[PDB]
Amino acid sequence: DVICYEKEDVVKRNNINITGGGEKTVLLAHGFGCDQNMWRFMLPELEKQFTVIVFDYVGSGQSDLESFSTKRYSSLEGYAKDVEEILVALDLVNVSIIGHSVSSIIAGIASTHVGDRISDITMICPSPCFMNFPPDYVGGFERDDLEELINLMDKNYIGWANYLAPLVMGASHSSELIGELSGSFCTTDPIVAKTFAKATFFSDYRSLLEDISTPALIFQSAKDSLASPEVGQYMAENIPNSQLELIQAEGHCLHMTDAGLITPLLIHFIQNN
Ligand code: NA
Repeated sequence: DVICYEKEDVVKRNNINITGGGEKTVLLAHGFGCDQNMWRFMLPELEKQFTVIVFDYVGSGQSDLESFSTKRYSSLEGYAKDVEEILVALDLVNVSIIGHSVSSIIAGIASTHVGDRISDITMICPSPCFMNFPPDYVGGFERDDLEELINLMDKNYIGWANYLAPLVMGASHSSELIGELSGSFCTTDPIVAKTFAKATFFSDYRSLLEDISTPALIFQSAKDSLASPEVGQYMAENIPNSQLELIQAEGHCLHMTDAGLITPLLIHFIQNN
């Protein structure tokens, strides 16, 4: 069963903030090394149509670190527990979840436990798995390169941030943007960041996909170091009821760089599913 905390309890624990208005509610879930502030480019349009709920994963942003554990948050199932607990505790129903990157998988795990409160998922630049299993799956990242990334976190954290920020944001983008991500990386507790990075880039959730029965809208970045169009394509083929749209853009953060491209589309999806 899913624990039900006092509404009062999850709010402070997850730094929950509610804006907009109306009966239809959307829940926005951030990606690795970020927080709810990365949604600020989409919020205004979303708030014209929905009640918008944002939050910080325990350990992330301004969430309560007192709730963080390396045990629970060792894998994405502990993150999914965050979502399941917020939905149960606020007793929300008919929620559309919009997830960035890893939150695409987290939302999907949560939908296997509390599917009854979730109407659909929107997945922005998702990946089920970053490693390669050729020929039939190429996550795009060799084990040797991933080993080197996680290890760089131990040797030189500032170096790690400077390397990964442009990778995720897309090197063609502004210093303001890339720099915002490296700053977020830097201000995130190093143990949270290290265990979240392993749970994100070292996991394999391809077998999950066929068990996601919730309608899923996938946005695939046309040029994405972290996830090629074949990754998005693979996902749509395996999530039973899914729909992929390819977006002409660069980087792994379309909700930040190209909110104008994806927002009207996901709004239409959530309104008419
Ligand atoms: Na609506």
